Amino acid sequence: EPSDVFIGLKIDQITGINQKEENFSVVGSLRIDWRQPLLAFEHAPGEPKHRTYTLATFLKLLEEKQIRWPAFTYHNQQGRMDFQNRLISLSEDGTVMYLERFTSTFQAPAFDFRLFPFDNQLFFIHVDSIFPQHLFRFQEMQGFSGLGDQLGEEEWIVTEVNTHLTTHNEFTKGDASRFVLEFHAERHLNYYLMRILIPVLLIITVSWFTFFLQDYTKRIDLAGGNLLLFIAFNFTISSDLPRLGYITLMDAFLVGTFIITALVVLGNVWLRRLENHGKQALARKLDIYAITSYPLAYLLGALTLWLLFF
Amino acid sequence: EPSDVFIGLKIDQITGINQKEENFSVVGSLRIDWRQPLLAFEHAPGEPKHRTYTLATFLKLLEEKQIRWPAFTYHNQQGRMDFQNRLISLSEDGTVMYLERFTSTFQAPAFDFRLFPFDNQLFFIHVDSIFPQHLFRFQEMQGFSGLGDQLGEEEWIVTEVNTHLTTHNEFTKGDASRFVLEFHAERHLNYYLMRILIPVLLIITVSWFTFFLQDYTKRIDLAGGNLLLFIAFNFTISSDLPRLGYITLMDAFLVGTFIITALVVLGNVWLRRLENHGKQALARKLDIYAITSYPLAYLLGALTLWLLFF
Amino acid sequence: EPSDVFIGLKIDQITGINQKEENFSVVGSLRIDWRQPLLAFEHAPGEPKHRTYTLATFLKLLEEKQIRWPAFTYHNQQGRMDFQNRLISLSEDGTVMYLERFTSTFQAPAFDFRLFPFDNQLFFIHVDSIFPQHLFRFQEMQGFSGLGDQLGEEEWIVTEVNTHLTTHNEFTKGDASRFVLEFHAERHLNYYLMRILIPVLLIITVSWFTFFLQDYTKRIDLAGGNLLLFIAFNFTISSDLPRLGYITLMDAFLVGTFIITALVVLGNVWLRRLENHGKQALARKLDIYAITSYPLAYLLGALTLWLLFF
Amino acid sequence: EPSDVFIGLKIDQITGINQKEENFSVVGSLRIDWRQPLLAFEHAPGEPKHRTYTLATFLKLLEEKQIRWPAFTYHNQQGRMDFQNRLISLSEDGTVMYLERFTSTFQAPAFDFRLFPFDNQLFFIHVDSIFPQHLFRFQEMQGFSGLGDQLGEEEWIVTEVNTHLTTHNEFTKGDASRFVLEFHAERHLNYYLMRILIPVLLIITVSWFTFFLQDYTKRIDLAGGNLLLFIAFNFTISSDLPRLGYITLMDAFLVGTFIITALVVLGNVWLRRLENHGKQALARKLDIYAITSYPLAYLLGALTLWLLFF
Amino acid sequence: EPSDVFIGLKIDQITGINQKEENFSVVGSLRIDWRQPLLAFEHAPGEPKHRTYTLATFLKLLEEKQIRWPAFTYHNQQGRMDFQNRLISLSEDGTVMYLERFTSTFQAPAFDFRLFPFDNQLFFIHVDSIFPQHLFRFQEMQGFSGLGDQLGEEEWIVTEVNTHLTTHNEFTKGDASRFVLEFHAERHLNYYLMRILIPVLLIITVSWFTFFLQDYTKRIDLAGGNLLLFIAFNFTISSDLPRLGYITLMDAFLVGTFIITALVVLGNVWLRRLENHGKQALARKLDIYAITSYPLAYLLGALTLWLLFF
Ligand SMILES: CCCCCCCCCO[C@@H]1O[C@H](CO)[C@@H](O)[C@H](O)[C@H]1O
Ligand SMILES: CCCCCCCCCO[C@@H]1O[C@H](CO)[C@@H](O)[C@H](O)[C@H]1O
Ligand SMILES: CCCCCCCCCO[C@@H]1O[C@H](CO)[C@@H](O)[C@H](O)[C@H]1O
Ligand SMILES: CCCCCCCCCO[C@@H]1O[C@H](CO)[C@@H](O)[C@H](O)[C@H]1O
Ligand SMILES: C[C@H](N)Cc1ccc(Br)cc1
Ligand SMILES: C[C@H](N)Cc1ccc(Br)cc1
Ligand SMILES: C[C@H](N)Cc1ccc(Br)cc1
Ligand SMILES: C[C@H](N)Cc1ccc(Br)cc1
Ligand SMILES: C[C@H](N)Cc1ccc(Br)cc1
Repeated sequence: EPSDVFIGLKIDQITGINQKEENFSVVGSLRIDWRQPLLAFEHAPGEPKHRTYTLATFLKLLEEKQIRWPAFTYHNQQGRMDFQNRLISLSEDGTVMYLERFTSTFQAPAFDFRLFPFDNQLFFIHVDSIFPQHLFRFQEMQGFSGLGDQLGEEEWIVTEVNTHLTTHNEFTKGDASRFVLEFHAERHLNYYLMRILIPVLLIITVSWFTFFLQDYTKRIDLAGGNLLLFIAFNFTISSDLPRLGYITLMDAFLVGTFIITALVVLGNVWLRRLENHGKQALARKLDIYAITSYPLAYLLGALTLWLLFF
Repeated sequence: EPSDVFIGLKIDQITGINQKEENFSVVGSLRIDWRQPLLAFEHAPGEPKHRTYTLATFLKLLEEKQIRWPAFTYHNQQGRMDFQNRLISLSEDGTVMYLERFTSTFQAPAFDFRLFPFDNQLFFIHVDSIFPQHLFRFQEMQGFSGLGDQLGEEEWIVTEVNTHLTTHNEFTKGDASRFVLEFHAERHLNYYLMRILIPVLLIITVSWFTFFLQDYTKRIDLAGGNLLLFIAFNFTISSDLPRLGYITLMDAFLVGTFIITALVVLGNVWLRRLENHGKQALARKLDIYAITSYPLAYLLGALTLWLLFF
Repeated sequence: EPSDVFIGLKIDQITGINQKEENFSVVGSLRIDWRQPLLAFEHAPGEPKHRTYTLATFLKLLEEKQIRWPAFTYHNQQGRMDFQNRLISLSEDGTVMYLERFTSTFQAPAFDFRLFPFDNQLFFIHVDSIFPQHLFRFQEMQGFSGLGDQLGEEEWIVTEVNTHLTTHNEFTKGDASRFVLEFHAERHLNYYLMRILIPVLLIITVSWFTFFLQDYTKRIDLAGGNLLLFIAFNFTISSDLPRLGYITLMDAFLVGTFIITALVVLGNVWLRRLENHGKQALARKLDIYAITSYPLAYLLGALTLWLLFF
Repeated sequence: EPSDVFIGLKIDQITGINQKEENFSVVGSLRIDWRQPLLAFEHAPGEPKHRTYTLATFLKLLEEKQIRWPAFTYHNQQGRMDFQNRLISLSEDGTVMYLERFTSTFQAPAFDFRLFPFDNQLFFIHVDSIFPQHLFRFQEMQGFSGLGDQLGEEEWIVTEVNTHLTTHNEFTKGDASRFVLEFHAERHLNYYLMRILIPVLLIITVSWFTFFLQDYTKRIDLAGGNLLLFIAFNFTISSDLPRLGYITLMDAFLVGTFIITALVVLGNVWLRRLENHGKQALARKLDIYAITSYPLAYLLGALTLWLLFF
Repeated sequence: EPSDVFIGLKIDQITGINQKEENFSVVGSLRIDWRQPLLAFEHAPGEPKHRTYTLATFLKLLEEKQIRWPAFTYHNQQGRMDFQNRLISLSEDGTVMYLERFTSTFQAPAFDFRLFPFDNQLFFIHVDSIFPQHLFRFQEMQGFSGLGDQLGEEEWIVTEVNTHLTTHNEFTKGDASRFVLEFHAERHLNYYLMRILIPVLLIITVSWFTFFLQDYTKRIDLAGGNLLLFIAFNFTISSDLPRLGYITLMDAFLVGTFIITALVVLGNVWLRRLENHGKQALARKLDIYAITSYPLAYLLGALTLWLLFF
């Protein structure tokens, strides 16, 4: 008969989501109800019926009694877990009540930048029983597991949280319990609008104004400068993200501007070629194309992407 | 009858307030008076009436006597708390005197950048009893809890400190004590004046001087360069702050300049268009507008913000 | 007669490969089966036949019985190893079952940047018995040692994993066991294409378009600007890597552009020299060379490297 | 009768002085002579008369004997103190000899940037007795406390060290001992000369040379470029320092250049205005002012500061 | 009679040499043979003749027997030392065999940047006996102390390693043992050639080509731009190094270029002054100087340094 273990995991804080290293960090409380008959005791009245134990001596106790604790790992933990509380309460009955507060970092291998910055993502913590389900079953501690209401995370905003149980075969080849706390968040795009999109559109629009000057040299010098500008924005954006082998939506948008800008140069080179060759008045005829290919090439662009990537 | 616990928390240092990660860090002393009748002892004369204990053995003592300690957590702690002292003194009476010095980082989810850089903010530490108020009540240790007077924090300057008690329901569903040390600080704006405001005004004013040259090409080249300048200041400022989904006052000020600057380009494009079209003397007439739209567009700006955001 | 130790090492995560410091970091589980008859006990009917031990007390047990544990080191460990689990299970038989989960960083002195960014690399962890092979032999725990399938590492992609045994003479001058987990990964070049190659080609190609303007001044000013651009890319790339004493393929590609660009200047200086000397129409004759030396000098370049370094 | 405690604190290394966070870091040894009669023991002749103890068991000893240790804190410690040695030697007499080696970071709230980079500063470590001077008095361990002669700190250079005693009232309201190790260092200005002063003077002087070209356009374009240059130097320097609410000497020097440069623009705008208005030969007359206002405005500057801030 | 202690220190890795903070970091094994007759034991046929001990219980053993351990410190250790192994083996004879693996950072106050980047440097670790040479003598454990051949450090390359013994007077005023592991390394200059020297020479050489255009304006604009370029390289290089009060060879090389570049401006200003004054054909005569002062001023420079600093 497998004895049941009641796994609660609440997340008081999201300290931060480092999307470049594909992890997130949380202040969290873990809560475990586990009844061991064998840990039951009897108290004379005037001696409390609930014992309070440092995990340190609670385990040194289980080791004397050679009782098995339902040993667990956080499977997607990264680095150290700076514990605040590791505290046992034990009723006459032998119901163990373990609480574990901590800061730690966790793997988010659930990261899909395909649609960056528009993407929504899955963050999850895996609590695994080391021991199989013949010995210990994880059940859902009720009215606890979830996300608190002072997470302090400004870029992301959490759509929904789910709790569920399932199995693994990590160290055992017997099926073992895995309690899972999943949450999706999606990205507050203000930052991106404000720092990336708005500037780029300013640069593109102001750039276009200088077309009404009808100086093709000054257009080419301008468009050439824009190129480096975008190539910069290319490095601003690259450094938010990993060295992905896959192509972001952002990546398209930029290479988009690159292509246009290069052809703005090439086009105005050829308009300027015609002034150089005594066809000034023809270049002036063709000019109206050049002037209304700018906004259309960049709006043809807005639907090359918004279709291809939506 | 719940036995009372006397919670003092002093802050010797503000090591720093990291506003990008929305936390702060402090060197702090915690002080607890808690009388346990059962911890009372009797001393032969020539043996001190005050026992001095490593927390390590003080808890191993409480575990022998199966006495409950008023276990607490720092609810808004982030990461590890590098303790210096964890020291118990115990009178014949059984009055426990716990002292806990530490450096730690703390969540400041109280962060309102709406008015950055002019904002004032709330920093607070939450000390929670794990156990309900049926067992332990937190009371305010008098003549201790507050902030020291070499905090060493130069950007912020602390308006006031408040201490008060209240409840939580973190692990228990019984009401539990929470001792709170709140402080407000506000921001020394020297840095912002010196590095952001002064430059931007210089750039804007000097820029304007070159209008009296009456070269519309040279105005457009100039205003176009200012744009990138501001777009830079846009990234200087962005990196002090998180990737907020909300719009700073700073954010406005910049997008403010962006809008004007773009229209400075557009306007001087059109003045220059008139020289190109044999209306040089008209463009020269209109010029006085162009020359006194600069200072007014940027002072119309000073009240677009100072109203919208005050 | 040496007692055998059964060494399993699985890698649940690659937290990251820091190629500048020539190390990598992993979440990993170590598993050891080791039968000590002397640890055998009697599994009295009704009493559990499997003892569960904190490493802490398991070693304090071996120290009472003065039994030797097969002490091991991770030979290529760097810094601290933040352990999650260090857990012993011991049958009546005296079969010790040690599990050790951890995050740690590891030396990758196997790093060959000669072909960066095209290179493939060897990452390996060395688990050494401190004690010789007269006392303890490492054997391969079967159906465990390998790499998990949520590593979360986006730039690298793992070709293959190998496990094998061998010896060392680190502290002993007697031969000692070394269990080795090797893996090769190779680099997703998207990043490099997207951020380095594409831009550089844009700069080079757009640059070339402005040749059809037939302004040698404007070519020289342009090529001079490209130089600094590349010199920048030289610092972008330098800082992904160590301060190598050996010359990358990347290093060549850049110095490649440098050489061409400098000679583009020198060539167009001399074309412009001829306009200055009343041989405008000759410079115009020679121009066709200048215009079709650009694409050929940079494609002569594409096979100076692709041969020299392949 | 208060028993005396003999406090030695030597600083083997200055690991570094982080002036932006207003702290410094040191490798240090602490040494304490403290005679407890009650810890005295009797040596049967041929048995050693000096006991050597891990602090771990030395305190577990004091806890058995319920003897009070003269518990101390480092009052201006920041974060963790990575101890190397914590070692007790105890003679027949009962003379405790505690040694404590460590790396730690310390608050330097003694930081006066008013004269940066010319400033000299106070670094100090506070060792406080937790217990009052009715129980324990701190006295100066002689021929130990000071600074070593391989600190390895290159920017600062230590003028003098002082050791002295005083009181506090941190946790007690009884007077308590505080042993203090103060040192002043002052700043090797080479760095500042080499990277800040020399460049700025070059920029200013070379800039001035181009005046002898008598092109007022080319002066205005030049002075405008200098402005951004200085605005850069403004950010180089700002980031060495905190976000001070007070105004550095450095801050003046820069805003100095800003003011001049802006008025260089304004002046040459007006010289150029006169060429635009058919008064070319007058602008040429006035020119000699413009040419010898540059060196005088920037040398009028050298005594606006060298007086105001000396 | 002082009992002898046999000190071996091997360095498996150089994790890195941080030259800006003047330290280095190493994975290392420490090995100590120390015979204590008093720890000698006798066994029945069955119990091994070599006892294996956690340092934890080995010291708790020495504390029972009140035996003195030859306590040591790493004198030039910085921060924490993340230990992997701390393992005692003890023969019947009472020969203690302590092994200590670790990562730690170490002071290199042996740092002479005078000749940067050409400099060679001394790295050393100091292992000190706390106790004098009346009690414990350090002797050299043979066939161990040295450096391994997978250090993994790419910029430096180790010339030679030395071991020797000597004394200190750190805490004692009696002479005490200090085992020293010294190594010299020198710097792979590839990085510096590739990123600093090559560019600077390109900039200087290409710059010179544009002289054959015979446009003194375009030379002055060019040389002025070079200045800022070098002033940038001045900040690249400054930040590899500390804020030394002493002047690098690098520092000279840069200030070298600064001086020349400024005088290139000044000279071409004066050539251009002569065109402005109707002496165009004279400036053209003098030009040949200007054109062959560039390569000579910068090669006169190559021996101003290579003599002054060699
Ligand atoms: C690239 C294709 C078409 C021409 C555009 C090139 C730039 C136009 C003039 O600006 C200059 O650009 C340099 C690098 O290009 C900068 O280093 C320099 O400070 C800037 O003054
Ligand atoms: C840039 C959009 C604004 C266009 C309006 C005319 C402004 C032209 C001046 O800026 C130029 O821009 C390039 C990058 O675009 C820079 O490389 C170059 O140093 C700079 O001289
Ligand atoms: C801005 C100061 C106003 C006073 C007059 C000086 C004119 C200088 C404007 O050209 C600048 O050229 C740089 C090329 O390196 C650009 O990067 C920069 O954006 C652009 O503004
Ligand atoms: C070096 C090869 C010969 C031609 C190019 C000369 C040096 C680099 C060109 O960029 C220059 O750099 C400055 C920004 O740093 C600008 O102020 C300047 O106007 C711009 O043109
Ligand atoms: C390895 C775990 N930290 C040990 C533990 C697990 C469950 C309970 Br209930 C108590 C202790
Ligand atoms: C910080 C730990 N909860 C330990 C503790 C022990 C005693 C008292 Br009084 C308060 C707390
Ligand atoms: C050095 C290791 N941490 C100690 C140890 C090794 C092997 C086994 Br089986 C148990 C404990
Ligand atoms: C809190 C300190 N770690 C305890 C201590 C202080 C002084 C001496 Br002497 C020994 C121990
Ligand atoms: C500082 C060390 N913890 C003490 C030590 C040194 C040497 C030997 Br042998 C054993 C212990």
